[PDB]
Amino acid sequence: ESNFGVDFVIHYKVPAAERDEAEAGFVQLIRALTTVGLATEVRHGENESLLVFVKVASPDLFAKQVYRARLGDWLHGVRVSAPHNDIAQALQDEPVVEAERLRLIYLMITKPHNEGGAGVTPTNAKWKHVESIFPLHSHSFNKEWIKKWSSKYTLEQTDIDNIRDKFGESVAFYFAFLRSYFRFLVIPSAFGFGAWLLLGQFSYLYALLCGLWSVVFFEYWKKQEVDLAVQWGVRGVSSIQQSRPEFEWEHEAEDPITGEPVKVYPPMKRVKTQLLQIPFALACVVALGALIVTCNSLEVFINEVYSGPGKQYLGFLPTIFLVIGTPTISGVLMGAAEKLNAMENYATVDAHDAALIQKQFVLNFMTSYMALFFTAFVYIPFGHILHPFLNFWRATAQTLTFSEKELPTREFQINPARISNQMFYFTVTAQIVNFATEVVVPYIKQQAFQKAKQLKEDHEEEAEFLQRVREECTLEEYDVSGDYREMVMQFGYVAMFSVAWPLAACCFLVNNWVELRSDALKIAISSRRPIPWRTDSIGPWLTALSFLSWLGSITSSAIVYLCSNSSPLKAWGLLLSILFAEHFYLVVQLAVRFVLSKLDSPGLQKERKERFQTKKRLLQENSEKITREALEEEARGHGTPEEMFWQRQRGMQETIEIGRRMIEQQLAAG
Amino acid sequence: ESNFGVDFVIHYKVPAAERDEAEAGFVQLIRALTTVGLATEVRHGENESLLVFVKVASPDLFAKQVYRARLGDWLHGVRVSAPHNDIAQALQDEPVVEAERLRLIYLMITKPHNEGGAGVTPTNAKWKHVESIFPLHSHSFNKEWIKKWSSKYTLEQTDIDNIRDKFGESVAFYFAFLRSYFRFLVIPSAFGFGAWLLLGQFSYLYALLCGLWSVVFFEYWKKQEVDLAVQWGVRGVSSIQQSRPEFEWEHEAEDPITGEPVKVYPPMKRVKTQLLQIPFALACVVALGALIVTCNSLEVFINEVYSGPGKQYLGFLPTIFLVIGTPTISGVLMGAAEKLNAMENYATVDAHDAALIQKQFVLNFMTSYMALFFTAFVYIPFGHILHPFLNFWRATAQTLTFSEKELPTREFQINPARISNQMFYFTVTAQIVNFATEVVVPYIKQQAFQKAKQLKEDHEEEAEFLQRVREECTLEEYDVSGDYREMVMQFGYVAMFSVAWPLAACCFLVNNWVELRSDALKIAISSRRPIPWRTDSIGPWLTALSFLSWLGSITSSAIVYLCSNSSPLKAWGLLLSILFAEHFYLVVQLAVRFVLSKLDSPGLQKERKERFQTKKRLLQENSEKITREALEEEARGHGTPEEMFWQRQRGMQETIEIGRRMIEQQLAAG
Ligand SMILES: [Ca+2]
Ligand SMILES: [Ca+2]
Ligand SMILES: [Ca+2]
Ligand SMILES: [Ca+2]
Repeated sequence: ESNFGVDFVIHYKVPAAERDEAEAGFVQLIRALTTVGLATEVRHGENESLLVFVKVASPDLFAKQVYRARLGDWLHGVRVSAPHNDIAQALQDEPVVEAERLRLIYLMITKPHNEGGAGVTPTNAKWKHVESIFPLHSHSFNKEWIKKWSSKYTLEQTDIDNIRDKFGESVAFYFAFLRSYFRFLVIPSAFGFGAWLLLGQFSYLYALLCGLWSVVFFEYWKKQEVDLAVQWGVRGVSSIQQSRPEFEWEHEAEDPITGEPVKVYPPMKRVKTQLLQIPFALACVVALGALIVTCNSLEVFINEVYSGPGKQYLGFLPTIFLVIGTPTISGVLMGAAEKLNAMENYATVDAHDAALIQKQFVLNFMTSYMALFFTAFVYIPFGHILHPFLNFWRATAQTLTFSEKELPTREFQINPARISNQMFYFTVTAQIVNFATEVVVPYIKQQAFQKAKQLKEDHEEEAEFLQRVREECTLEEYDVSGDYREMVMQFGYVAMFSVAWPLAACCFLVNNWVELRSDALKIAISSRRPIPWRTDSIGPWLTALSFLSWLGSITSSAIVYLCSNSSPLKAWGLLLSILFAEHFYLVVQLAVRFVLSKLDSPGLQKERKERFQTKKRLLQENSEKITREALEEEARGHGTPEEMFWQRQRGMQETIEIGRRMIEQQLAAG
Repeated sequence: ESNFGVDFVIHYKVPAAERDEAEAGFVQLIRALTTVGLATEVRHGENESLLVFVKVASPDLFAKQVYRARLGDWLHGVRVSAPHNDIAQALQDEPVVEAERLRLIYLMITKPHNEGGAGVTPTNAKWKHVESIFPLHSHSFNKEWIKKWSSKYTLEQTDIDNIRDKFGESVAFYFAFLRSYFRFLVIPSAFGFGAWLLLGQFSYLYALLCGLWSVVFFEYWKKQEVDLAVQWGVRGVSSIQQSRPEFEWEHEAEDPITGEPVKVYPPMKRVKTQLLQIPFALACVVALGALIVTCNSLEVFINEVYSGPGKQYLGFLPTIFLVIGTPTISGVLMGAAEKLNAMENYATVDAHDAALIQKQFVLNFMTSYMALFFTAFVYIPFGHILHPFLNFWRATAQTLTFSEKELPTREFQINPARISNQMFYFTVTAQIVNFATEVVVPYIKQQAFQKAKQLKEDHEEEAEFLQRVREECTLEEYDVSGDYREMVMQFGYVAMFSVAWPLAACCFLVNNWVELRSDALKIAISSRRPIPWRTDSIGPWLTALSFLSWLGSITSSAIVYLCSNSSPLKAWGLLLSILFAEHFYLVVQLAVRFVLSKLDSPGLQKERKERFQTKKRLLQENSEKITREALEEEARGHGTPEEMFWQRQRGMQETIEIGRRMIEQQLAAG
């Protein structure tokens, strides 16, 4: 029915080898967990594991620790609400949410002994056979959440607040970003339908409107991000995040802010190492292009110019070439990226994750957009550049057949509907396939897996709970990065290639509405609950969105100019179109930034009001008079030209009288 | 020898008309000044004026007011150093500088009676005949300052700190900006000399280097500005500045930050009104262009194509056409700008001044660069476009002569050295003329004026002081906006048109070194001391510099492409050059911003440390245990599947024993 008060579960597999090592690790883990102050219970594994459950034993000590963590947060400025002086109302005015309690328990479980409770991190090399420490899903909450979200047309801020309260700030931030993106997608959908109905394809007006929308949405989301950062009390959380276990520091100096001994790595060395990203980026771009362009040319040769038998069966060759070439190449480049950022010496784990995501973004962009770039810039405008490649493929096919009769071909004429077909696939077919892969096939494979396990001693009143815990353990930990990446790639599609298919935005909106519940279902029943982390922003995805919008401002105009014919594509015209579109994008960006700066942001205003209140709180915690001072000057020659100058009229009445006499003397001449 | 303790002087002319009104105003002014608590003395005027001198009577009350002002500043966050609780060490650890004392006395003299001392502002319509309230210059300080600055090759931060301490934060900020600009000008001078010596004219490499330097200097100056804002304790001073006397507010609401009743104007209305600036900008651009282009075409007709007698005498016609056409047009457009920003409803006086400066910047840019733009983009690349204008001028000259014989002309050939001559003038001749106009002719005219006055009853020991005060009163108040504008125009010259004359940067550096003392001399002996104001930045000049650098990134490349011939200037080549230069500028801007973000800023770090200290100060002002909590659960069926689950092993020893038995049971099968 519900979790038996269990907060965290540790898998702790026990292999047949190193039994003594496993036993020593187990007893050390139990000792550490007892020292921190968490009650421990041990139960069945699957067949080699030893699942243990932890929970807070003394509620008062945990409440004190929660108050201490809140005080530390308010001291570092990540929250602007000052907690109560005594722990009697602060925990009651704002209750300890599930996410905060789980995060604090996780920090207690995994943190170095010098300042934490127990260093039970799985990547320390003294705690091996410990795959993960994960919390337990709430089945009733998941069911009610799914039902409520699927029975509502739109979600208010209360649902996102509930997501923040339960699953942490990172998942809540992703869902808020998805909701804002879906709501903002109704404008590009609306005027894309308008352009499709009224105008034709490759409309400059639609390109300008899409460029306007892509920057308006980005700036509005940045403002909403700033607002939500203080609404949930997470501001600059990266500053308070502790350093990674793997970190290379030459010396430890004094913190200029907190006045504490911290390990410092010179930023210039990190910048010098990061300068090597550009060769890596060029390498992955070239590697992915040399494969995608080759596959696309093979596909063009197979479909456009060919007359041999079995064209339909043979047409799958470049389709399957990609599904076996791009995985290996992407994996090799990912290994190179992990080698590169490992020596980049990132202190916080969040910075390391952001750098890894930024490195992966190049491959994601390459795989998601190289085919469209090739179609829009190398195929449609110039059908003659591909002639050497087509001749090479013809020669390869002829020498592969090793037969006579000079197999026939056809004249090569470009297909104006190729970009429409590609956009339609990426907008509808790829989306349906992705939805199936995201939702139905993982659940089906999990059902099959467990079924087989069951087809190939516990205690009463807990057998069902233990078995559901065992099934939950096998599920992979939910990664919010993948959903962010999918949404960012979709936004890139909108910003860059939607001018060739204005209907794409409507199907993007439909898919976003479906995904707002599909990702919820995936988190609920297809993945174990992630450890609740706190982030003040979506991270490097902001820069990804900015780059995608800027690139779309150019790509849309380039497509419009280069594909309107579907006179002979003068280069100055294309350059002028690109320049005008880019300048319009920059001017619109400046105007939107200025307008949003003029608009008040309640988050910053509330933070400033809290600062004002905490500054002002310390204040409560801490003619008859001029002559008196004038007379003391004389009592101090006696300064003939200094003291005597100001004592000539040491009174109001004498000053007034001398001024009157002065005025009449001055104007008694003329 | 020195001022007789006088802090501020009020002119208070007394005209022959409205003698009763003048007397009533004088007595009311004396009453108000007494109520605030300032001793007053009255002396000679010039012939119709009544000079009065004010000073603080009771030092203790003024010290208390200084402490209160410091507390208010620290409460609003413009300063991050918390003053001492008692006024005994705070005024001694940091002494009351002259600028701060003068500013506080001025605020006491001119401020509404509801919260201030006396509303003696000269623009209230009840205080007329009051031209200005000004402090007195220190002759010894001025002499020592001029000597020290002219006897040093470079100025350290101590000199700028002294300028801040005496003349206020605005003058100090201008001098710091000038010093930083002069120091940074040694790089463009160096590689401009390199390009001139090694390369030729119109070098793309020099254009790229200038684009790099213009953004590097801008970002470094922004960082230095942020540092100096907290070094002098002036951060967000615009937020604490009181509203202008002329302000239109529909309603008064509650301040979301300070919780005080304030007059609020909706920002959307101000944005809508500001949207009318673009028509104004286009209007002034067209008005100035239609005159400068006409004058330049007339000059070209006179010098290039002409053979009549008296060419040298007649060549001054377009030179004097500008000195009588651009003043009137600029004055009309300035009147239009003042009409526009008056209804823009700016609350703070600093915002109103910034808007006025931004409006004037369009005219300044037009006048300073239209001739160069015409020469570089309409004359050198295309000598055939000007043929209709030249024919029109020929017809005008022919019909003006009204004579026969068909006055002779010559074939029109463009002069490649025209841009070199124009740049040489703007870099050397215009600079020497500007230096003369700034320095020598105002002093000469002042000497003549006073001499004539003397050639066309006072008391002993003060006659010299009174006469020097009278001479100081006649001098115009120093305006720091003009020097800022001159420096910004010079930077625009460097960023935009220095690729046509790489030697311009060296003479710019020489002029900057000279100006660093020329402006000091102008402030010392050619202008009365301005009221010390506080600003956290140079203001709209930051946006002016950013726009000038961005425009130069394009203009330099356009000049390089369009003037290298001095094949037939293909448009795609020019567009490609502009696009590459702009993209290089944007990429370099991003890289410099990232690098400077990585670099630590001591000002922000110190502000954050102060915030940390003031947050932490409130902290000091405000196995045997797990079993005890576990046993209380039983004392609370009795929860068969919840309470009994965690009580199975309520101890370390039993947990260890059951875990051992569990491991052996699990691995006793295989
Ligand atoms: Ca999906
Ligand atoms: Ca998803
Ligand atoms: Ca000068
Ligand atoms: Ca000057």
